[PDB]
Amino acid sequence: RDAVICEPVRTPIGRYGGMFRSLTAVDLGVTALKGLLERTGIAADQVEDVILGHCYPNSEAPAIGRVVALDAGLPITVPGMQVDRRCGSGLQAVIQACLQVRSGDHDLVVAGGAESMSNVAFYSTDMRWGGRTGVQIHDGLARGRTTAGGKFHPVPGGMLETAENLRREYHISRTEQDELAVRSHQRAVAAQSEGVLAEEIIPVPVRTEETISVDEHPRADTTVEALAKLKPVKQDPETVTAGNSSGQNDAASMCIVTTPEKAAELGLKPLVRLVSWGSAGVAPDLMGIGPVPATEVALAKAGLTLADIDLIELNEAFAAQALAVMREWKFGEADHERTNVRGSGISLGHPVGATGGRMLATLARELHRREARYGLETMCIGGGQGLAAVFERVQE
Amino acid sequence: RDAVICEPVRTPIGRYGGMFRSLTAVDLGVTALKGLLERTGIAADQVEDVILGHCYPNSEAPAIGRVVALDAGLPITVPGMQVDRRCGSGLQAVIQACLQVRSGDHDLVVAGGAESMSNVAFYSTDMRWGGARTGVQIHDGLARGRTTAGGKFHPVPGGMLETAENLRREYHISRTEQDELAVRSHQRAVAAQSEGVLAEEIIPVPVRETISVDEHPRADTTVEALALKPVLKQDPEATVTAGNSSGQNDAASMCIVTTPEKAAELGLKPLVRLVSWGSAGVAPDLMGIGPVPATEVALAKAGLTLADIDLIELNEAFAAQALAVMREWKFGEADHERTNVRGSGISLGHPVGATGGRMLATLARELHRREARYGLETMCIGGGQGLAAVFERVQ
Amino acid sequence: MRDAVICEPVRTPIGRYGGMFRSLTAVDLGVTALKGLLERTGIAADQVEDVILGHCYPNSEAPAIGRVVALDAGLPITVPGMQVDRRCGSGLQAVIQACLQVRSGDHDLVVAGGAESMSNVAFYSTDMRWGGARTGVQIHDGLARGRTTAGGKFHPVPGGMLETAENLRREYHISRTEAVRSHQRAVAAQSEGVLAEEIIPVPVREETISVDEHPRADTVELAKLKPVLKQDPETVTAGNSSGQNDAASMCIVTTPEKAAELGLKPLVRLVSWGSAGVAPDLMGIGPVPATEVALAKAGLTLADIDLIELNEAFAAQALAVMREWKFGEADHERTNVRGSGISLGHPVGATGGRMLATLARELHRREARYGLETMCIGGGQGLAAVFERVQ
Amino acid sequence: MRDAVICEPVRTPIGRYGGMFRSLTAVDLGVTALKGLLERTGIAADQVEDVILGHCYPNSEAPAIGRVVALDAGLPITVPGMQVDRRCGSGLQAVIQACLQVRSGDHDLVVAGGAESMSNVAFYSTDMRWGGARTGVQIHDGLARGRTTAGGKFHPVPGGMLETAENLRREYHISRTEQDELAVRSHQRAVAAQSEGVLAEEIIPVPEETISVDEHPRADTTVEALAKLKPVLLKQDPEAVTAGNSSGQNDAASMCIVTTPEKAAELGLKPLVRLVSWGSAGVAPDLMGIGPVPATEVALAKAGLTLADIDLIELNEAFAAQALAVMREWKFGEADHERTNVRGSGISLGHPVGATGGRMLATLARELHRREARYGLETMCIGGGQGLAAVFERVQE
Repeated sequence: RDAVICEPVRTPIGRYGGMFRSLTAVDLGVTALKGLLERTGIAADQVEDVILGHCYPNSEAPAIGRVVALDAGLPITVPGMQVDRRCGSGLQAVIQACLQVRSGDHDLVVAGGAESMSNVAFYSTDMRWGGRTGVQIHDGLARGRTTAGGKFHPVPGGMLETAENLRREYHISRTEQDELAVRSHQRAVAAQSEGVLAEEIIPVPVRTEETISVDEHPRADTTVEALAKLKPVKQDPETVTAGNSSGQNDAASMCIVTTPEKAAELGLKPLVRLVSWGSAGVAPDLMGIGPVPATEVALAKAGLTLADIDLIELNEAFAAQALAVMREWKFGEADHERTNVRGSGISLGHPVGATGGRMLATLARELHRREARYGLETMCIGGGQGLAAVFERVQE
Repeated sequence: RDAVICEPVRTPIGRYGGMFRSLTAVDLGVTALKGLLERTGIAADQVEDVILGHCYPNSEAPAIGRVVALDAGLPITVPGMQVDRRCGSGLQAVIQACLQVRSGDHDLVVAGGAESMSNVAFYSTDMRWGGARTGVQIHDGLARGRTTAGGKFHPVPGGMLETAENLRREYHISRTEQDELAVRSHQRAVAAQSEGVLAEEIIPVPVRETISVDEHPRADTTVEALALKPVLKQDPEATVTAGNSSGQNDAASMCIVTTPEKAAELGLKPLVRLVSWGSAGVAPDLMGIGPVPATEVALAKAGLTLADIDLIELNEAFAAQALAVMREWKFGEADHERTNVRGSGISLGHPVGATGGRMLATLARELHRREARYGLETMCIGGGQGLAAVFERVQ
Repeated sequence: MRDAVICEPVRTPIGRYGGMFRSLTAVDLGVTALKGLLERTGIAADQVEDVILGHCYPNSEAPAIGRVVALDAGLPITVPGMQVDRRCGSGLQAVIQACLQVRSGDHDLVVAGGAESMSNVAFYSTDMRWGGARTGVQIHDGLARGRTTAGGKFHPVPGGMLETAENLRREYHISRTEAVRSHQRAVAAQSEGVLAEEIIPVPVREETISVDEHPRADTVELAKLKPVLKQDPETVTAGNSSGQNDAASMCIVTTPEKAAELGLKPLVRLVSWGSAGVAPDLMGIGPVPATEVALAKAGLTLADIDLIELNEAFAAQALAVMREWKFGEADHERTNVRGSGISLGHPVGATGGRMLATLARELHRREARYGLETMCIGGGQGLAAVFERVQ
Repeated sequence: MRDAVICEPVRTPIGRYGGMFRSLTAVDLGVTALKGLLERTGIAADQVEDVILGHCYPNSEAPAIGRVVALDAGLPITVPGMQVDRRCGSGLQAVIQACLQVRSGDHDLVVAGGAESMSNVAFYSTDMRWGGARTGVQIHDGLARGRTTAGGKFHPVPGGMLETAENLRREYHISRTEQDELAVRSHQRAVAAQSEGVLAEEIIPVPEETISVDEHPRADTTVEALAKLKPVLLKQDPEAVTAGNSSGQNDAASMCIVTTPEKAAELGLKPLVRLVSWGSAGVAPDLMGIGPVPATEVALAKAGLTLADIDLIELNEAFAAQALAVMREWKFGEADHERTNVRGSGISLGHPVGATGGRMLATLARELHRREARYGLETMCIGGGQGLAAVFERVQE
């Protein structure tokens, strides 16, 4: 049977050290889950699983989907869990949700993700047996950018270093990177004033006490010449800056995964059905490229071609990387009309575990507005993976 | 189509601060995955996913299944990931594996789990913006996790240990019975060792010599010499001790999840097929009871009754808890003949993320030995969850 | 046993905890101030025979801090140095030790001072070396934790020196009405320009600062503020106590012979000094037994003293010492004339040097004869020195 | 002035880093030793006018440690106290400061000593207060970190005092054989001094059992046994000092009374020595081990004495290479080892930084009273490039 995506929402996205700094990963996940339960008016004991992508877990919130479920209201009967496949976790959550619905096992579940990058722990592995060795304290954000490909493939400079390796290989200009970057920002400010972001966003309360419903990172005044001033993050004379990559961010996303039968039974409005998905492994040092083998596998299974897709959500982890995926797909200037229309990672940010759910929110809602048929969501994944899902619109 | 479990293996299980202390969660997961790829002789680019349950993750090893995969040999094309549904994570890994095989999406994946409890981080959420106002706290990931799993609305200061005190209270279970169940666990563990049957489950681990024997099982384990101080002063009638509960442990487990078609194509030997599974949520303060609503849901879907099950793997997180699940199932002394035959959590230990895969190893292999038909794997899950899977033997 | 004389007593400006000097270490401040002293006196560096610094929150960033400050500030590898801790009295402790080793004939010239970065005091643990498997891991704030351990196991004081400054209000029945004088004397001493001779300007990256951060020109009504009470219905606030602060002080300690030889200008000579122990829970009172011992040795009476520097750790405490000395409103004409701890702050290890700066320089301006410097000390101690003007 | 005299100079036994005294704090040790002094001398507590302690790894556990030790050991709320740090020379710094404030007429009786728990030295950070957002967070080991900062920015020494003790072997061409020969002597004199029973008068026993024997001295220490050890920095230097020919890291405390012969007579005390003179000096940080040289000159010069008038010498054996280098400068022949570190030293006993000074004083003053000789020298190198020396003279009764 089919699996259908209803009421895909998300908090606004905050900067690392910005407006949501006082709020935990749970706090955000809780608001977003209450926001979904409110808009859909579902009976709480109807949710059979809360499955959340979450990339910097710790003992503050074990099996985070269960914690978010309890802390948000839901009864003691609702199970939950945590998934990590780095940048692709939000979509991993969704795919897992779809699988356990389509098998007949569950009729309705929550899929989403939660990231408080502002609040990721500092940790040590030296304090338990004592520090022969000294004691090191790792920053969970810094340290995660160097360990994702294991011992045999270290990458000291993180995903940032891997996005330099793609610029090198596919010969992509600084001008073009920033030119993509301006598009992202303009489409993000334009999507705000167009009012279309209000349906995606659950407003979040925070104390000084006020309510916030506008994303923090998108700037109207961003321009090409302004961007060209910025310093490329010494080791290489020849293009990635805080301006042409996505930053570190706070946010959560939720959506309901269900059958058309059950959706009709509870007054729900299906926006899309999962046609297919693909996963892939590429070189850690070339992680950016992940969407290519994965988009092939998902298109292959859907018996479809890249040109049948009316809308594409490709995460802009780094502009160089986005363009490199766009080289492989043989993308010309006309293709930007159908790619990240409400913006993406560079303007909005990349709150790792929640990104998946945000892209789904924008894919399934713009696809229902343009009355087009097919959508693709794909992203690279630190450590050298890529994940893609092909979605199709639902009619009445 | 069917999903089938092949060559379910696991490292030996070490004590917290015991023989495996020098080795990381990755180290264990790597040995075990190499051990699986060596016994089955599969071509590495055949594995389409490494899915690992892993309960105390950190930035040493993000999306741990991918990490374990590269660090063990496999090519850059094998995807991987990490799951957490606490004690049920190993089985969560297996169920996800089965789902994405049965859907036609993948033909072959690795399911498993890795836990280094010896090497769980200390951490702080105060060091980033600074501790002027607030001071700086450092949490022990093991201690701190036993108090946060039910959230703000359901705190449990004393951990899963305190919830296992709540079950003894409700279901009026004696200390004698607890420790008597504990002796059976140990005897079945030492007996399963000398019977040589554990050698097929265990991948030997090298450590800066080679080890292939579990560290926690003691032959000299006795009813009297146990009848030890009950951990939790707050309660006069308190009964749970380091002796009648499962400790903290190091280990990893792997197994192949595939179709009978593909298993035949690579010379593999399917031990079981996943018939059904169920998940449930219970009270966090009553987590130990999780197997009950979960076992109903899994039996219900299989159209089966608790009595059609020839073998049961119920995790002995705490003896009180295991007996409480056994009250509900209306278990008499004859039922212990079909329950945790090669031992369980109290004698072997509970290396959280790996437990699922261990039980599956002992379920699938003893079910093939006794030539019986149906198996059940179920466990309670910190924070008030239960998970169950019903497995059937293959011909 | 010849005379010991105090030359060119200088100090940095005093910054708030988390204020202007936050970017700068204990060493940084010490260094500036020692450079500022060696610049105004024009001494040959190899002339300093010891750098002796009071310093109350030391750590392995800067072991034997006086040595470190000496090297980091220019002085040659032949200049020795060290660190002293007698809490609030360390600055004066450093001076007294400097005077003792000069008067014995052992050294002809030494530097005495102190250095405190309260903004940069370490967080530390005693659980991370053998492991926190049994015990958990605690991390103390070196400021918070120091305010509870100074009296040892047999005399704990949970609320710190703050709690002891309540115990004095309770005992000597001193009213909340009875801090503004401190502030007015501090702002007035600034505009009078007299502070410019005390202060070595500090560069912070890159502007230069030479004005103390804490003194405000703008009142009694203030009476608004919340007493730090929940435990006690009846009066100490962040407004009527001295805060936590950054600063350093330096001065030269030498003989009149050697001072004349290098063109130096002796401001005072150390007549006498006294130390005392009182109850930890009543630490504020320390100046009393100590001021007796120092007056007794100088064969002098409290009324022969033309100028008094009593550290205003907490206003309650300062008045309690003033009750004991039988002080009437006319006595405030001769006490903390350029201000004190409440308006200026209490950068622990540097306070001693600051008071000496203001004591020796105001005494030379007024052309009066005798000075007293005295302060309470966390853990229950009191130190006093009696100083006499020169030429 | 008048004289300053040293009475009943005592110390705890010296423990290894991570050894028998691991459960005990710097305070704990300082407290036992102070109680042991107050018990053997039977002094009225309110007679102590200052507790002055050398202490090299202080922290907020015990501020102005001398005051803390005083309260924690019994003495009344009227006894003042404090902490000094001049690294290895702090125990002697404490004594010199004691003597100065006694000789000036200021105090009649004070306690001088030192306390070090190297086993319990804090791990610390300067990044946790305003946050490690920009910078990350570092945690320094107070022992490791102190061996690299003592000479400041303009003179860093990555390998610590260990690296400086090699610079001396290099300069003064001192052989490995010789280093380890000194090292056997130290051990033999330390085990011999134990069985001779002479260490029992120096040592306050520490408490559940009681312990009164030093942990580090081994009777079985051999020349061949030691030659089989790996030079700690052999990797950076082919010709490179070992855990066997240098002093380790250690736990201990020392106390002693500083007073006048008048007051000593008034309380039934037995003055062992009087402080004749002292000197301090600064040398190169990278050459710290040499500090005793310019310091010993200054102290001898002030006493108007010559190095040959000294009947007994306590030179701290921080590192055997360093001890010998000071011995080269003093023109020492094999006969001089008869009057140097007779009850042992740093290599056999250990170097509990802040307590070393008091220990050497204990051995100097007591052996000088036993041999009925006249003059003594106590000198040691100091991390960061300093040296301190005191000349002591026996008192005759």
